[PDB]
Amino acid sequence: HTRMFSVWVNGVDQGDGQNVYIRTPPNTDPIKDLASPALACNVKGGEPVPQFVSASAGDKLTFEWYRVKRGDDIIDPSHSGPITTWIAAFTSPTMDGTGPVWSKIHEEGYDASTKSWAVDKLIANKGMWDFTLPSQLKPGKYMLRQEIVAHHESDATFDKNPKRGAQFYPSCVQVDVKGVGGDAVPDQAFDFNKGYKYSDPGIAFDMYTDFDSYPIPGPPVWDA
Ligand SMILES: [Cu+2]
Repeated sequence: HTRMFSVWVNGVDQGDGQNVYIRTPPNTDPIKDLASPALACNVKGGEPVPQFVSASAGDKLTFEWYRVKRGDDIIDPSHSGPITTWIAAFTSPTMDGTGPVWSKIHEEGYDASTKSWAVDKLIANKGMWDFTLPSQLKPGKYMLRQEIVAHHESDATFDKNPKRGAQFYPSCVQVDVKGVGGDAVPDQAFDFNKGYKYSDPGIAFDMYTDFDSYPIPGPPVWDA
C-alpha cells in the first residue's frame, strides 16, 4: 500500500500534487486484476486533474511516494519488487492510459549483489524515486506512469487465487514537456491489459525460493 505525494523537477519540489497534477486514486489499494482498465492509471486514471508538471526534456524527475503520511515508512517492507516508469502521449484529458500507448523509460528490479529490490531503495530514500526524462523527447504534453509491483503474494496468480497475486501500484502524472530540441516520439505502444499476463515469470514470481534474478515485465527501456 502506497501512493504519490508530489513530483520534484531537478530537486525542486513542485508541491502536493494529489488531484492537482497526479491522478490520485482514492486510496492506496493495489490493482491485481490484469484485465482491469485501472491497471494503467489506477482507479481515477480517466479523471483529469487541472495542472501539468512543468519540465524539460533531460530533466531529473523525482516521484515521491508515501503510505499514510508524507515522509513515513512509504510502503510495508514485505512488498518487495520492481519500480518502473513509463510515458504516453497526452491524447485528451479523458484518456485513461488504456490501449497501445506506453513506452518504458526507466526500471529497477532485483539487485543480486545486495539481495535487495527497487522497493528497499525507495524506502531507504524516504519515498523519493528518481529518473530522467529522455533528452531527445519531443516537446508536448505527456502522461508519466510510475509503478511499484509488490511480490509478497506473487507465488500465486490472481486468476487462480484472487486472494493472492502480484500487487500493482500505478500512479499517473500529467507533464508538460519543453524540448531541448529532440523530436523522438515514444513508440513502443505497450498496452498493459494486453502485455501484462499471468504467465509472465515477472508476475507469476515466487520470491520465497533461491532465485538469482528477476525478469522485469514489459519491453526494454525505450531507445530514440
Ligand atoms: Cu500493500
